[PDB]
Amino acid sequence: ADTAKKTLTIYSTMSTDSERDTFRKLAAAFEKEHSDIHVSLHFPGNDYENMMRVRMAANDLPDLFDTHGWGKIRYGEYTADLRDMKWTQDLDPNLNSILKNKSGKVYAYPINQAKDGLAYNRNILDRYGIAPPETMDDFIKALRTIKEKSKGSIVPFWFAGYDKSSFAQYYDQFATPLLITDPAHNEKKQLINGTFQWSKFTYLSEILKQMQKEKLINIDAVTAKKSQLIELMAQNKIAFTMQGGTLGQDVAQINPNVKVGIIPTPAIHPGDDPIWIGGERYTLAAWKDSPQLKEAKDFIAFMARPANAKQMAEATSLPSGLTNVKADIFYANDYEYYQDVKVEPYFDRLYLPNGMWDVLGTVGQELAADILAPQDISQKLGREYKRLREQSET
Ligand SMILES: [Cl-]
Ligand SMILES: [Cl-]
Ligand SMILES: [Cl-]
Ligand SMILES: [Cl-]
Ligand SMILES: [Cl-]
Repeated sequence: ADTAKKTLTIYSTMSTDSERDTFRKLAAAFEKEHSDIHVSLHFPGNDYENMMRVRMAANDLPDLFDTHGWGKIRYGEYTADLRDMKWTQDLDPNLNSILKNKSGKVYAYPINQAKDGLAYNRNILDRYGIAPPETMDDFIKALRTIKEKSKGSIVPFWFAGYDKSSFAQYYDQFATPLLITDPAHNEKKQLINGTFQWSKFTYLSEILKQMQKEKLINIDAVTAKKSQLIELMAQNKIAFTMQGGTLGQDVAQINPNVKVGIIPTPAIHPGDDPIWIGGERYTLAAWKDSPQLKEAKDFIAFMARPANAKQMAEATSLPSGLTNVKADIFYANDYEYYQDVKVEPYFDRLYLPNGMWDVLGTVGQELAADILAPQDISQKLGREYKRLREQSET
């Protein structure tokens, strides 16, 4: 260590080599402009939550940290208000409800943003005359069409069911149109206050069971692995799958003749609009009590400069959080086509106690394996919801 420098500690949930390497390159560029700062960048991976929990309890936070979809709920008491920073004038308005309170606090700087729906093979849908589905009913009808017309040669909706998170993603994304987006058919208040009736969730298990029974998902869903997806998609073997984020670009590298697109998550209730799911992905929040708060803010401002924000966003394959930055990403075409579609945060992060992600994955895998029936799943979910609320409380 150089004792003529002070250390600025930054925690990140970034996972890929492109993300980590680009963040390090930008940290090095920051250091060129600030000869007295050594940036200490940490990527704790699976240990992130445990380490931040202990650091919060110790009142010993990193100077900058990633809130990764939990900005208000988990980090509200520790974050510096960023409302007086210059970059806030360009915050994507789709992020206002997620990264601000109505009373004006800006909780964190969004490096990027997540917008998840369904990924699909454009050519397959054109072969069979299928328009992008905007409702669950139209989605299922498309799956039936693909099964009928392909005579079983194309998987209509593919799951890597070996990994329970594949089913969790299904439940989590579709819980938003089911329970959140429609003012006449939502349960926001009941979810937050513990009175939610899990009988209202059964619909999603019924749909999944319909897809299984009707051979609209892959026959091998219980044993299919994430590592198989790119090759199968590039071989024109899959019509739809839940969005993973880099599928199109990865497939194009192997077979440029296959064009993968994305669409928003279909709506469920009549008259409701399709929705993008995500919002926060990676953020930089400053610890309000950091002795190096000024430097932390200088680093955020540096990251928010358009050339830097574009670079970082592109490494993550997602749009920037700022309107003055147009990251050249693979799905940019589709995000422009769907520019007026709204964004909802991930259901589990806002509406369920911590721990429910794994439970959603569990029950979906047990459904696919014919261990649990839809009615019994909702009862298990309710029990875990109650238990995990009781534990997060006490
Ligand atoms: Cl965390
Ligand atoms: Cl897997
Ligand atoms: Cl994707
Ligand atoms: Cl962008
Ligand atoms: Cl979990």
